[PDB]
Amino acid sequence: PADNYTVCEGDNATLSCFIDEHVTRVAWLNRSNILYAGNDRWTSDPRVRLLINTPEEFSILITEVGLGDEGLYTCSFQTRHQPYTTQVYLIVHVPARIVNISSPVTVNEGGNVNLLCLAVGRPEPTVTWRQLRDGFTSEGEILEISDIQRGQAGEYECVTHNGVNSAPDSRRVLVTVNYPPTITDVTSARTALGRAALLRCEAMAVPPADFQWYKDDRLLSSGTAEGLKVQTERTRSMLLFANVSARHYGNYTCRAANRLGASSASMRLLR
Amino acid sequence: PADNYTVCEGDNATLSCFIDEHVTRVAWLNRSNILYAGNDRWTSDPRVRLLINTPEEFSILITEVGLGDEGLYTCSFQTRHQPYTTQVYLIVHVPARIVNISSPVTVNEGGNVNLLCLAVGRPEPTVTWRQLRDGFTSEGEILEISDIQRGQAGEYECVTHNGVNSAPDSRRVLVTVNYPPTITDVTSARTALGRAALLRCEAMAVPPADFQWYKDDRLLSSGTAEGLKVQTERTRSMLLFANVSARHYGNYTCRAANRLGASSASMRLLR
Ligand SMILES: *[C@@H]1O[C@H](CO)[C@@H](O[C@@H]2O[C@H](CO)[C@@H](O)[C@H](O)[C@H]2NC(C)=O)[C@H](O)[C@H]1NC(C)=O
Ligand SMILES: *[C@@H]1O[C@H](CO)[C@@H](O)[C@H](O)[C@H]1NC(C)=O
Ligand SMILES: *[C@@H]1O[C@H](CO)[C@@H](O)[C@H](O)[C@H]1NC(C)=O
Ligand SMILES: *[C@@H]1O[C@H](CO)[C@@H](O)[C@H](O)[C@H]1NC(C)=O
Ligand SMILES: *[C@@H]1O[C@H](CO)[C@@H](O)[C@H](O)[C@H]1NC(C)=O
Ligand SMILES: *[C@@H]1O[C@H](CO)[C@@H](O)[C@H](O)[C@H]1NC(C)=O
Ligand SMILES: *[C@@H]1O[C@H](CO)[C@@H](O)[C@H](O)[C@H]1NC(C)=O
Ligand SMILES: *[C@@H]1O[C@H](CO)[C@@H](O)[C@H](O)[C@H]1NC(C)=O
Repeated sequence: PADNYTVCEGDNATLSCFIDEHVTRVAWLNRSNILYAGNDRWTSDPRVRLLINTPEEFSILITEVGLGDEGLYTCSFQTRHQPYTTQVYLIVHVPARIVNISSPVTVNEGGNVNLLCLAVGRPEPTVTWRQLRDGFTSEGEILEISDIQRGQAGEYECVTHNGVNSAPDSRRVLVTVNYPPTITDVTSARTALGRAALLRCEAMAVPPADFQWYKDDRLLSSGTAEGLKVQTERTRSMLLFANVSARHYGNYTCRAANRLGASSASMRLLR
Repeated sequence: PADNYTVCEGDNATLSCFIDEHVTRVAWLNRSNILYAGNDRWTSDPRVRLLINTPEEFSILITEVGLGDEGLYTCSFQTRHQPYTTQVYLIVHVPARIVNISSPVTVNEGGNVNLLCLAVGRPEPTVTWRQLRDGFTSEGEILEISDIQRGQAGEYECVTHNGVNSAPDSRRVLVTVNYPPTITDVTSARTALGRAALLRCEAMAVPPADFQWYKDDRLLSSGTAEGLKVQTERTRSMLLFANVSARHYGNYTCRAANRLGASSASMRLLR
């Protein structure tokens, strides 16, 4: 004979106590504490309000329910002959929400990464991790990634839910792995005299590779002297040749290096 | 936080609740049922009466406490600011008392006797048997005596207690062993003529042995004829001879007999 009255936190709880005509006295109680005895306010809490005092039902109201309001409320009333009690157990449901999540982390390829997602809620919320680029789901507060590769990098989303009608409140974290440059594309030019030409290197790196060009032994300085100018991009570096020059012909090597490694390839310029 | 108020069954229980001046409301509660709210009677039981309504203490009384009154009584009261509770747990003690005990028993020596002492009480009382004359104790509701002897006869006391502040209510039973008479002492007289003499026998028996005197063949009748008079006691019987007589000289036999046996010894009267 213990009924369950579950409410979502912050809402209004209404406690009705239905009685017959022949009731001598009636009151609602907080655990063992009296709130209202008939028209008598016992509780000094301004949230406890009296809704209905009909000789057929005796109903009160609790405004702004908190976690401290969880308890056993009884409605002890009396007839001319025998006493009575009808009890109701108040349960507060806190909707699930993420309270702490890992900061945007950066690691080197082949590293070991641990992501934590702390979420609170009544009942116990279910924390679930997810990778945006690739669909992988792990039902756990923490997620570890051992010897991560470049493709596994991206945004990692945490979602939590306690099954309530409330929204899950998912949040995302971006993981960026560092990898050394590997030269994917190399172009060589063998052009005739009079026409412009260009050499290029494609090496993708994080942090973006610092590209170095080498003419045989020496390296280029991107100066107007010798009529050469290099254009640097995040994933490429084009070596541009204005007009032509007799000396410009020869072996060339580019070098792409970041903090994690280096790479180099040799291309030529012929006629 | 929880006090114990143990009462013996049938007495008066009084529940005081001491409060300061700044109390908006006050009430006593039996479990979750309101008994008295201020000056307002909630309980329909005429045994609950309100003794004191001082703004300093709020005390009620329960007349004729029963086992059904055992419970947790709380005093929920209110100040202008916060509620309060001071609780009291009612405990009923049934005092130990003997309801059945053995009647005064009689047995023959070497017999087997069983004495039972049935005692009631909550909690379960501890029954202990005891021998009054000689210190012997048996911690058991029943006491058995194998091959009962003469010295073991006497009063056997039963005592029971439940540890309460109540009295032990001890009772006694008398055990009387019957034993046949065994003649312990016999005296013969060899007196001269003119002087008085006496014969006696000592045989203790229960029930007291009926002593018989025999002069040679015949038996004495304690008559003034022949000048003889016998004095019989519980443990002895003296055969008294006043002055002398020629016929008085000769063999004599005494006999002590009860319900369990007889005994006889031969003494003489010489010159
Ligand atoms: C019954 O009344 C007591 C009064 O102390 C409540 O206890 C406090 O309630 C408030 C608000 O809910 C909390 O902030 C406090 O932490 C609680 N404890 C104390 C020591 O003040 C109790 O919650 C009430 N019970 C119900 C079911 O309403
Ligand atoms: C009330 O809630 C408790 C705790 O979840 C549960 O054990 C019980 O079965 C519930 N009763 C009802 C009637 O829902
Ligand atoms: C709760 O009651 C207050 C008081 O009337 C009202 O303003 C509020 O809108 C109510 N909220 C809900 C969710 O019932
Ligand atoms: C390229 O050739 C044009 C035409 O002959 C000339 O005007 C210009 O100066 C040359 N520039 C370079 C960098 O050689
Ligand atoms: C330059 O390239 C040519 C042709 O590929 C090669 O023969 C020569 O060894 C390279 N190096 C130098 C310094 O000329
Ligand atoms: C009441 O009795 C229990 C049981 O022994 C004890 O733990 C508690 O301290 C007692 N309370 C008081 C106020 O004596
Ligand atoms: C106990 O309660 C009875 C109830 O009738 C009352 O008459 C009596 O005065 C009370 N006090 C004592 C000491 O018996
Ligand atoms: C107290 O409550 C119990 C249980 O409901 C009930 O049996 C008893 O009669 C009530 N009154 C007293 C004085 O114990």
